[PDB]
Amino acid sequence: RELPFKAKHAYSTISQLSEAIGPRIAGTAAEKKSALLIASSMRKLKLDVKVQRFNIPDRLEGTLSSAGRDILLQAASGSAPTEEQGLTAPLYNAGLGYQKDFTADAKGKIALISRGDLTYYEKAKNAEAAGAKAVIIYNNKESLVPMTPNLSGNKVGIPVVGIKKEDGEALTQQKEATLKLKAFTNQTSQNIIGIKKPKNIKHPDIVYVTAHYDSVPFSPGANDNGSGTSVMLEMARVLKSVPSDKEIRFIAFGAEELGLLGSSHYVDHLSEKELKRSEVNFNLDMVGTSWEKASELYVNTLDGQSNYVWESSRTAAEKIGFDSLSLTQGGSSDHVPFHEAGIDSANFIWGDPETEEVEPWYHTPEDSIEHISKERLQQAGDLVTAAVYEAVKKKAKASDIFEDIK
Ligand SMILES: [Cl-]
Ligand SMILES: [Zn+2]
Ligand SMILES: [Zn+2]
Repeated sequence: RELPFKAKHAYSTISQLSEAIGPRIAGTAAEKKSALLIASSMRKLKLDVKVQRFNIPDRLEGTLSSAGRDILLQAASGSAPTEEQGLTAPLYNAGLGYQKDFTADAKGKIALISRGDLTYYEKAKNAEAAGAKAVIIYNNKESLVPMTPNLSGNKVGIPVVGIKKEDGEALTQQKEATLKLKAFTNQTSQNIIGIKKPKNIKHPDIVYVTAHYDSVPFSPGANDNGSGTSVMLEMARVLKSVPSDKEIRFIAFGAEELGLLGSSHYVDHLSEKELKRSEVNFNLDMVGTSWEKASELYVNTLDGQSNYVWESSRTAAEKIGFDSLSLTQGGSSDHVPFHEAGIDSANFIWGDPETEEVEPWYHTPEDSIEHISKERLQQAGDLVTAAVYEAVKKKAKASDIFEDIK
């Protein structure tokens, strides 16, 4: 059968999301505007479309200064704001943030910590235990943007922020610093669900095609993950006119970038009946990098072991002629909550054949449509669409859930 996946359509969707809208941070106006775009797209494809709203943590932002210097920061989700006048307090140097590195002198001061070795969380918990009024973590690597001190789901009682490598270096030689952090409450995000259901099958098996549509601050998020969203959407368009006894649910997950908040919410609200019908989840996340070195398509499963998604993909590979496909282990996308629920899932993503890793632009302002390979969208598309055809035709640790936690 003819499966006319058009990568140009996908490419046009990457543009709508990453240029017309731009960065789509979870909970913000641009994420909400993207949801409207995707909902609209789905309906035209003649899917039954619902929008699922869920709450997410408070949003933090603010400012840091010391002596004359204003310093761009990224606040950590789930941490504490300062009062409107702000927090001014001495700068204590904790080095790497081991409990050992905290003299009694740290009590009442802002703990300034270097990146590396410890999880950002253990840095802050160790600081708060030692009497720190707040925590600043600076990058140990070069960067265009302040690092995000991801606290991996944990709630901390003091302010925790991340800043660029150089700024933190200038900080170790200052006496004090002034932090102003305000918490935006009642934040929400949403999943956009579009269902293609067989009109006379009762309690049909459910197949999930998914991709998250939010991105990290300052990133246009063209490949992470406008690409996945885009391929998923085009696949719904091709599969629109193919007969199936399976109930197929195409979903764009929101707020993945805060710790799989969309998919977890979604899976959690599946009924026990629906869980028992759920067959398989194909998740698309980073399937368009033009990074020349990234030519191996990886199929990630939370336990590294084969399952139905893998089985279908391997088969579709042989059918289409595609040698660069590999099973491997990997969490940190929206396939993970499905796995935790018992449902065969896998996340598709490009990677370097040698070292497995992803482009250097990932999570930076350079994650732009300029680094989207139209060819690589086509390969991933043609592969996943075939795999899905094959299907429908007639607890995890913090490190497997979150991204960038140290
Ligand atoms: Cl074309
Ligand atoms: Zn992603
Ligand atoms: Zn990401």
